[PDB]
Amino acid sequence: MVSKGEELFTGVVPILVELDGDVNGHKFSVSGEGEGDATYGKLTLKFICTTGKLPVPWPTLVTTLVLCFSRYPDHMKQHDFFKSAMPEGYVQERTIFFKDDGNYKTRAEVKFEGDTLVNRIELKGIDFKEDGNILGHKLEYNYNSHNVYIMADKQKNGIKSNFKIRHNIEDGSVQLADHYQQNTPIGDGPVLLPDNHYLSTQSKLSKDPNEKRDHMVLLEFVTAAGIT
Repeated sequence: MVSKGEELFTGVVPILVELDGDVNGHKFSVSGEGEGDATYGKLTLKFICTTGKLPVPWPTLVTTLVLCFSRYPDHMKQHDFFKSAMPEGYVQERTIFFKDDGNYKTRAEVKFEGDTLVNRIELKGIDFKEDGNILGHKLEYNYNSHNVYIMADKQKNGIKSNFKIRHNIEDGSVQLADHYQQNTPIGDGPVLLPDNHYLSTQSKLSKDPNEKRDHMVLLEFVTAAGIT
């Protein structure tokens, strides 16, 4: 009723995530498979580092590795920019600033290829400390729940957001990751321009005890909490 993309998400949708990564010159690639069920705001994904050992901690990649699977309640479906850009899709770009360490620059295309929702990412990381908490793998394998404020970016016919992720360091302190995000339609529209609103997130990271490769299992729920 509201957008050309809502009907594409009414059932379970297969997902493919492909990340090509370059942090300080450490080249790596990550492949993810799973499914999304936007009716319940639900994501299940298993990611594998296809190049060997991941050179950064898995938690630092969670936000980079498909908000079109957020559950928008009925009174919020006019604010669902992510589904409205489908099937052609949207570009999602971020700078992630790790406090007193380096930063990631990410550019992603989120779009359907056939029946599969694809997230194709390029990640660049610069100015990291080779012995620091990130490249030194000093972060705990866990995640917190967040509320993120999505704001309209009328000039770009998309959305923008600033939010903070706090990763646990093994010494009992936290590593701050300042996220700046912008999304824009692929093929220049049309899309729904939302008013400002919150997404509420929660994530559980786990491992497959049978899987020998470096990997991350992710179970995540995202819900449009409302305008306030």
